[PDB]
Amino acid sequence: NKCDVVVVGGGISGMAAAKLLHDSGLNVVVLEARDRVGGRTYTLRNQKVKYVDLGGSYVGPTQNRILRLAKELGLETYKVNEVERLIHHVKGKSYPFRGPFPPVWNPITYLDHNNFWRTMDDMGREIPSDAPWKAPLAEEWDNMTMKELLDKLCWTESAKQLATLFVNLCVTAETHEVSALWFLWYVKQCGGTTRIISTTNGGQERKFVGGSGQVSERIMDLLGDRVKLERPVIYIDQTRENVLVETLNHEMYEAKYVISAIPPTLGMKIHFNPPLPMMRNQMITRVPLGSVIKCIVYYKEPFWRKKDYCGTMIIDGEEAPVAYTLDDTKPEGNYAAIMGFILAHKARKLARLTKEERLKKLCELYAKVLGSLEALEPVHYEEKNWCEEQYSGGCYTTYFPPGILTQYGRVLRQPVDRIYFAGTETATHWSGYMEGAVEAGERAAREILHAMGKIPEDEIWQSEPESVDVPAQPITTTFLERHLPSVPGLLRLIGLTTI
Amino acid sequence: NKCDVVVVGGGISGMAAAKLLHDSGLNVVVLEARDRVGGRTYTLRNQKVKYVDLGGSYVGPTQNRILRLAKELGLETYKVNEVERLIHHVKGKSYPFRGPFPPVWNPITYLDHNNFWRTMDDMGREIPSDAPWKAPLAEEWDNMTMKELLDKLCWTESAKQLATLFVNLCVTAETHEVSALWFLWYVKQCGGTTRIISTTNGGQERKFVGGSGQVSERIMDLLGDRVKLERPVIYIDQTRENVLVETLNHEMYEAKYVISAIPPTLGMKIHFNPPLPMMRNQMITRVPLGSVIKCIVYYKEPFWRKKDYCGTMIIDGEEAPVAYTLDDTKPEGNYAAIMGFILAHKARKLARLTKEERLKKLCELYAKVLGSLEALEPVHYEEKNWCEEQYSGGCYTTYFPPGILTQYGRVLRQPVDRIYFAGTETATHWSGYMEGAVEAGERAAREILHAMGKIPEDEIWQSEPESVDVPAQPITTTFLERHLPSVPGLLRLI
Ligand SMILES: *[C]C1=C([C])[C]=C2C(=[C]1)N([C][C]([O])[C]([O])[C]([O])[C]OP([O])(=O)OP([O])(=O)O[C][C]1O[C](N3[C]=NC4=C3N=[C]N=C4[N])[C]([O])[C]1[O])C1=NC(=O)[N]C(=O)C1=N2/[C]=[C]/[C]=[N+](\[C])[C]1[C][C]C2=C(OC(=O)N([C])[C][C])[C]=[C][C]=C12
Ligand SMILES: *[C]C1=C([C])[C]=C2C(=[C]1)N([C][C]([O])[C]([O])[C]([O])[C]OP([O])(=O)OP([O])(=O)O[C][C]1O[C](N3[C]=NC4=C3N=[C]N=C4[N])[C]([O])[C]1[O])C1=NC(=O)[N]C(=O)C1=N2/[C]=[C]/[C]=[N+](\[C])[C]1[C][C]C2=C(OC(=O)N([C])[C][C])[C]=[C][C]=C12
Repeated sequence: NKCDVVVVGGGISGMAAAKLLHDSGLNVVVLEARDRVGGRTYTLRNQKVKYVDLGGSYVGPTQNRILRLAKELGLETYKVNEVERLIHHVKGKSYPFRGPFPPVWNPITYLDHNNFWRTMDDMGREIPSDAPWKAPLAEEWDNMTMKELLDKLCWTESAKQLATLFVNLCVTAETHEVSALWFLWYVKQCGGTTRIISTTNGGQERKFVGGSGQVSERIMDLLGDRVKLERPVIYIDQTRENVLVETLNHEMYEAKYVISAIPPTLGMKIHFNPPLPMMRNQMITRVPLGSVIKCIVYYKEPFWRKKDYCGTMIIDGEEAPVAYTLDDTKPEGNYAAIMGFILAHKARKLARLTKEERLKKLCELYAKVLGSLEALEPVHYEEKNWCEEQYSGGCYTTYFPPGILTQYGRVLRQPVDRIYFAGTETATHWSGYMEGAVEAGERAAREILHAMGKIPEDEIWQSEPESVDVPAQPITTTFLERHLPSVPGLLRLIGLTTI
Repeated sequence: NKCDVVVVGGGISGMAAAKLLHDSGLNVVVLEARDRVGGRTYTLRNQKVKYVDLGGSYVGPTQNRILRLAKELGLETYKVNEVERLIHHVKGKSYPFRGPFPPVWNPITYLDHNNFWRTMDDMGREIPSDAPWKAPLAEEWDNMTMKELLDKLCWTESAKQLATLFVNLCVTAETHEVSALWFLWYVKQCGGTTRIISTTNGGQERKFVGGSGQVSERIMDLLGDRVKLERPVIYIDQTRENVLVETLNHEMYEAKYVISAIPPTLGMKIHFNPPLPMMRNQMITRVPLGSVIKCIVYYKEPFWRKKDYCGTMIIDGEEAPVAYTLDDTKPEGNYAAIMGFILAHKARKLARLTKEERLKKLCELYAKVLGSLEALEPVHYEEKNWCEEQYSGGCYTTYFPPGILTQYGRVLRQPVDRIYFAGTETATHWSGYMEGAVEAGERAAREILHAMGKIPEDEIWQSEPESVDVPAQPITTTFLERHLPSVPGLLRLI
């Protein structure tokens, strides 16, 4: 019933917000729609897998907030396997490699690939993390899809195909679905292309021992009966002295402030009194989440390692159900597994099949890519199609179609009277990730502490000390990477010498 | 409590559905979120205006369903004033004209304009009204915005600027916001460019005497206590023998079937048990409504008529708050008024101002365009910003961003167990309009009648006889319009 702050949503962001407020001495209640906490994180446990992350899983250097929170809760990380060679599978053939970027030998194609990644980062540098709409060319870039940008930038099909896969994998959406400004912001606010795509030294370096679901679970353990499961929020009334929050199961909660820690669009599931301001009212109808099925195929042994493959496959082409895999074997070396994502339109297309049919297609793909008949002998399979989730809307996160971020972006974390906004979508560093969830939850919590006069304004946004356990190597470039011309750049250089 | 069919939403679509089912002998309940019916239609009455449509207003030839429904309810139409000249205001100057399309004199620009409109219709002919995702080039066209298409098609800035205005005015969204496939479908399913843009012999020919809100009001009068106002639906449970529908004010309704007659995205405001199928679950997060403020400035007299202007203004350019106006004077010739739309990003931008500040900006614009100081002396002002509406989401209708229609379009009117889908967005002829609202409401109603075994399958979709009061003249083209080359076509010929 009565409390200081109601947190709507018991994902990492809501739980981090609730914990901070609780630790500060406030009376908090977490209202969670599902019969579980964790939201877009979910760790399944059974005898066949021991544990497996079916939602958010990877953490890495520069994600210091999630690392710190998890460490405080008694959790540990381990390194995702990248000892052996990665595979880039292109036009029906596998090309093993090392280093984060799939290499190319053709001089023209090399210039094009180099320029593509470089340009993503160049453009990113013009985009403020906390205000992408303030980029000098914000409107121009927001009024273009990533498809248009790639069409302009990539002078080879090779680069365009890899760039497309990059977009699909990064934001679980098609290149034509998303704003170029938003996508460029998204990559930049994770630290750029190298950081976001890397396993070693990047976002995919690590996983939590026992699963990421433990973060939300262990905060629930700390909060006890303050977390209310199967309490979907249906109504928020701010017309009176205290804010009134009603749930579907007919309960009423009364608070001084509210934190909305749900995906922006899921705000639509709540009826507001008074109505939301016009800009937020429309914003929450313009911000869908991506489409993905996370699939884990289990094997007797990590047989790929014997062939000097680490388990990473970057698989181009329409025919492949999965465009990206990582070794998901336990740190102990047992429960051998390959994790793969079925992305964007393929998540829609292949959802029509049965679980067994998807398993078959994945095994046959992996057998081809790994050149290994052993891939046809799975021992177990788990999957989760996040498109079906009423209380997520999709995964990994919210994307912005062309035109939306410049028109509505400033609304995202603007308080509405006594409602403050958390959720990974409102983060400024690793938004879209568990890291961003922590940043946004704690920031929203501190906004309320400031509103209550408990902390000064300069304490709302707080820096995070670098993890001692997961130190971050700087992102470096070579002289040639910095200065080699683009394809059109080379052509202009030819034109001038000829004239 | 217990009934045959619960209709969620008391707009024209929900009301038309409820009326049909009621007339067939079923017990219907309409659950309406607001304290009024009509939804995206709203007629305000006061002494200063008598009545004024602040939402949907225009009807015209080929919209036979809304015309028939309104006639049955005892309503009449009158003709929007287009006796005198229209105005196209371009680069700070007014150019009066007659006919539906704003003309150009430069030969290259003429070819470009002619080709633009022609190409819109050419492309539309390949798009099935009832299945746009089945167009031969559906994916190619859906993966492009209208901005991209216009950049390809328009070889002159003149044509691109007019085409952009056309898009903004048609779908209250920016060219870069919307799918090319969806936009081309939208125009085609209204009968093409000429039909959609025309006052005389087109969508803007007429208004209802006394306001369009009377359609929903008069059906509410018929249904009596079956219409429940201030009953926002929050929960639908289909796990049991009868469907259970719960409202925000704590009431529970039990029915054999449900019609969802709300904008697709507003389905998000309802918690579903069991959860919606994946495709609908995501679809309803991908389909926003446009942005518009409808503004009506009142004057002592329709002074523009004295200068041989009808009141229609097509106003190019960023500076102009309003890109399009029509004479909104009563058929009797009193309550002289100009109706203007503030469109898309301008609705967002100018909402920051006060009502008085917007009035000043509109009056100064109209004075410039009409070349009349009289425009600076308004006697009254009414406006409505539809962006602020929790239970509409915007106006006029739902638009589809790139990639959405092909991936999710088939989901729109696919039943979910015992829930059937009405609402103008699900129509196949004048979707987006009051006409489409009627089509979809009656179709959804008949789906349920068929499910109950009361009518055969071939009766679900029903043709509509042409209105005797508002007959449609055919759309014609000239030989030169059909065969004159595009700009690139002329260049290839050279
Ligand atoms: C789903 C998912 C998946 C499948 C995956 C993933 C993910 C996801 N992610 C994301 C995460 O998870 C997120 O972010 C988080 O979790 C969020 O949180 P928050 O904010 O808190 O939210 P949520 O969870 O949702 O919560 C909410 C809550 O609430 C509730 N509700 C609702 N409604 C309501 C409620 N309540 C009451 N009432 C009402 N009304 C619900 O229920 C809930 O609970 C992630 N993340 C991280 O961190 N990590 C990871 O891993 C993840 N994942 C993924 C990712 C991937 N990635 C990374 C990828 C891989 C690779 C890559 C790349 O690379 C490349 O490209 N290459 C290599 C080529 C060259 C890049 C990029 C990307 C990537
Ligand atoms: C808003 C608006 C405005 C402002 C305007 C307009 C409109 C609108 N429109 C549309 C209409 O209105 C619609 O469609 C209808 O109404 C719809 O219906 P429905 O479907 O039924 O829906 P609604 O109404 O929304 O209803 C629903 C209901 O539900 C409820 N809810 C919600 N949620 C809920 C509920 N309940 C319970 N629960 C829950 N949860 C609500 O509340 C409601 O009630 C229109 N239409 C028509 O027809 N007409 C008109 O006029 C209109 N408007 C407009 C238009 C415009 N236009 C046409 C334009 C002008 C000119 C043009 C052109 O031309 C050109 O371009 N040029 C000349 C240049 C060269 C073209 C095109 C367009 C145009």
